Amino acid sequence: VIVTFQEQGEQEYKNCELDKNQRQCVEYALKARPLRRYIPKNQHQYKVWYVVNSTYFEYLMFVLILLNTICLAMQHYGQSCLFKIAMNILNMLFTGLFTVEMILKLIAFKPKHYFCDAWNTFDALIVVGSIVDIAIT
Ligand SMILES: CC(C)CCC[C@@H](C)[C@H]1CC[C@H]2[C@@H]3CC=C4C[C@@H](O)CC[C@]4(C)[C@H]3CC[C@]12C
Ligand SMILES: CC(C)CCC[C@@H](C)[C@H]1CC[C@H]2[C@@H]3CC=C4C[C@@H](O)CC[C@]4(C)[C@H]3CC[C@]12C
Repeated sequence: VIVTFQEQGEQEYKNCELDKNQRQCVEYALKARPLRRYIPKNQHQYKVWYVVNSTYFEYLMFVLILLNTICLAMQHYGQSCLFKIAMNILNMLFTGLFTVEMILKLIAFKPKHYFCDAWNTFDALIVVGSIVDIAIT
């Protein structure tokens, strides 16, 4: 560790400037490019865009399926048919809810710029995997 201290502090031991934090801030924060916007106006049919803060509720949804994914603990070396079919129904309805939510949040959200956010791509991957799971059964 001491070696790491003597192989790092000597790069700028003599600052000859304002301060290490100050010089880094003043030489890195000046290259700032503000963004104009990411929302088309189109308010005749784009009411979805202003609908925010609902995900904070649906975030709870993201944990509910998690509980379902532990319900198979009831399948410990043995299963009850009604419980298993109820779990299948819960999985199907959760996948349908995720699919409809992503469709409604991407139908009028500029699909040209939709691929910019990798989280949307991950959501597309998980929903298509769920669709494959439903179809194969
Ligand atoms: C005869 C054998 C198969 C036992 C039958 C009953 C088993 C399958 C049931 C009875 C009580 C159940 C547990 C009750 C509570 C919890 C806590 C939860 O956070 C995870 C699942 C877990 C750990 C359950 C797993 C399934 C369970 C152990
Ligand atoms: C054949 C006999 C032994 C019945 C075995 C299956 C029983 C124990 C299972 C099958 C479906 C299960 C229910 C499925 C869903 C829920 C909703 C959850 O929020 C609370 C538990 C509750 C209400 C479960 C209780 C246990 C249950 C009724």
